[PDB]
Amino acid sequence: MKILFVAAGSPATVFALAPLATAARNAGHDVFMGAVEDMVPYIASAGIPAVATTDLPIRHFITMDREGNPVRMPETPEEELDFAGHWFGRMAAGSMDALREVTANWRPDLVVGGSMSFAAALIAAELGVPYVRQAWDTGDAWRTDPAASDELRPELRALGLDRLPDPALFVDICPPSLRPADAPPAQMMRWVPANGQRRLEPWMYTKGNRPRILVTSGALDAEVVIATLDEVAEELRTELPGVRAGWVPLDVVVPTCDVVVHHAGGVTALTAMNAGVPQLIVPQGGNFVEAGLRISDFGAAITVDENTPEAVEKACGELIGNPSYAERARELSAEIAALPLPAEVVGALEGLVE
Amino acid sequence: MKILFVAAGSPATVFALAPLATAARNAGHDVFMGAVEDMVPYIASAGIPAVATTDLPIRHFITMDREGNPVRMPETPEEELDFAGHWFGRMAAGSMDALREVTANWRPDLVVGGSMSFAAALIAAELGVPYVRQAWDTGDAWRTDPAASDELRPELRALGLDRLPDPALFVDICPPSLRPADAPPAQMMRWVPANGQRRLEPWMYTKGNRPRILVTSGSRLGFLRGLVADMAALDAEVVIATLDERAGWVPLDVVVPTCDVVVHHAGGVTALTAMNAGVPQLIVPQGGNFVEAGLRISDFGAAITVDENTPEAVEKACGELIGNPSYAERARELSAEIAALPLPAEVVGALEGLVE
Ligand SMILES: Cc1cn([C@H]2C[C@H](O)[C@@H](COP(=O)(O)OP(=O)(O)O)O2)c(=O)[nH]c1=O
Ligand SMILES: Cc1cn([C@H]2C[C@H](O)[C@@H](COP(=O)(O)OP(=O)(O)O)O2)c(=O)[nH]c1=O
Ligand SMILES: [Mg+2]
Repeated sequence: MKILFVAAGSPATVFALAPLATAARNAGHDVFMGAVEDMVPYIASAGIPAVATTDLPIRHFITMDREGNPVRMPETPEEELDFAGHWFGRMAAGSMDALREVTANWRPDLVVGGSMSFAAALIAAELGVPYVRQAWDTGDAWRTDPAASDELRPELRALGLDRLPDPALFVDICPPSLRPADAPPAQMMRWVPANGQRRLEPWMYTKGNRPRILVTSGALDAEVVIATLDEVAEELRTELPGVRAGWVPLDVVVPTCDVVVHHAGGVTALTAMNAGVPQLIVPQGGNFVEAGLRISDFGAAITVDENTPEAVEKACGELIGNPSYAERARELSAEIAALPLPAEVVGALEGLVE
Repeated sequence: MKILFVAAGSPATVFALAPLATAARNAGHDVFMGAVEDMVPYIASAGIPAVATTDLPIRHFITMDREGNPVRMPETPEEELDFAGHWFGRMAAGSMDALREVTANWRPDLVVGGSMSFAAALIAAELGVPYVRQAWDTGDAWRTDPAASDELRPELRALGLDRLPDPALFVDICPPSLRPADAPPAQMMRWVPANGQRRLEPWMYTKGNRPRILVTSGSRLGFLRGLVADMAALDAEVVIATLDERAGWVPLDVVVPTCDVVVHHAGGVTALTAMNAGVPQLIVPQGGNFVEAGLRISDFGAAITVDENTPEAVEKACGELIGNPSYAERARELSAEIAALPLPAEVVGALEGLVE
């Protein structure tokens, strides 16, 4: 069958959907994936046919409302949910023209969107085909829905709907230990890494003679490796000469790490958990703060109060030196390993149209 | 488990192995794929961790012996198999130092090589882990083995072997109607397309009103220009699939379903793409080791192989493939055979059975 996948504005949204997308293609299905023009290369380099949902940069959707007025940046977790609901909503509305043009000529039998790819809901409803929503991290996929329904109220009304429709199937990748009690029924799925890849160098997959701390933005007897965009790493290399910096495929390097330090990146969190590696979360905005708190409260992470070289250092020492954090992290890895494989989940997609 | 895949010197070899490699990764395994430095970007852009087996291009192994002395190109179909055995043999030998260094730090539990990725056989033997050979086109995977075994004598003797070791498992993608009688036992697999991708434009996945003929010469870095000039008589839309460095790289998996004929140079994976989508094909052989396998597709009735370089030969063959329904009927028959074969996902379980 023909399946349209809809990712969003960031590479993690392509990566999180890639396992199920490639699983469907491996099962003989014809698969297209959509994302903003800037994300198209990430779809293509995941080996997936790529369509642009819009030729506008995401900042257009983030920093201004449907009228063109400035959007006040969120100062709190609660403000962040409403903020995210609205701008993902705006990006979804701006995605519809391109998606109609694609689907008039290549008609999908099913549409799969990520957590906040609301254009998938709209295009499926327009076409009269099942809408599948896949969680693209361990955070609640539905957490921005109220704001998103408001943002898309015009489009939803045109479809005879009062709010965002419930999906025909919710595919969740959140380990049972981390799922909140109010989580809606899901077809569970084992997450696997499918991040951007590079030519591998030995340091990436070889464990060193000292503990290794990976730092990414998406005192201690240890080495620090910086996982960042290559474009950024060039300038970073001048200011910090003797430190590994550049895009390093996280699935490859994380098994060599004692700690993964990140900004609250959902997919980085999954990579660390999956590998059984303790993680340090340093809040840098975003709505994944809450999902990070759950990992910390489970005992497989520490979330620090302040973004400080000082506060981070103490936490790193704790994650390395107290065996419990790695213990809980391996526990989460095992929970992930016990979930239904993407190959099996393709069967649930087939069942929706047969 | 850890699984090392070994591709070769051309993009088609990466693409052919990418379905099983990604099925393995989708199943929780840690998967690395090796190939010559020039192929590393193709591995990376298939979403697979990529290691270089050598820093030399495939042209190096093709055009020179081990001492650097020039070797001529084959002139006959018979010379092709022998010549290919030797250069694949040389490339395998030149891959061993890089593979030894990778596997000392990332030790695979299992090694998967394509049809003529002989370094996979060699490294698996060195490591004492199972070696799996996966056919990377519908041609006989073993067709260059005698010549490769001669080329690899020193390496094989070092391992206490007289010839290339048999795989622990052979994984075949050749549909039944095209398998020769002498074919060995195999775990069958449904081939799926996994070619390089680009941003799609409507013309790639929308067919027009008139028939559509795709022309290609493959993905290895003239004769394309003549093929299009032949098409000029027929009332057909012509699409040219070629390297970027319409005209350009167009993902074959996407556009072939909109075509009525695929015209190509005798490339194994292009043939598979056409057959898989049920599309008749015109094979215009430009050397290589797939020639006779293309003839099988010809003999079955799902293609025509143009005997030689003749003006209007391509044109008349195209006309016959468009207006005689039998070619597409046979092509759809091959498509159905492929679709009945075990999924890459099922094949991962057979790989697992080799180490579990
Ligand atoms: C920076 C970087 C990211 N990645 C991948 C890992 C994750 O799949 C993804 C990051 O997603 P995520 O952690 O959600 O961060 P953000 O959305 O803020 O970018 O990118 C690498 O593989 N290597 C790298 O060097
Ligand atoms: C030139 C070109 C190649 N390809 C892909 C299709 C096949 O998987 C592969 C060609 O492989 P193949 O036909 O075996 O020929 P060769 O070994 O000479 O490259 O490259 C495209 O998808 N689009 C293109 O425009
Ligand atoms: Mg409103």
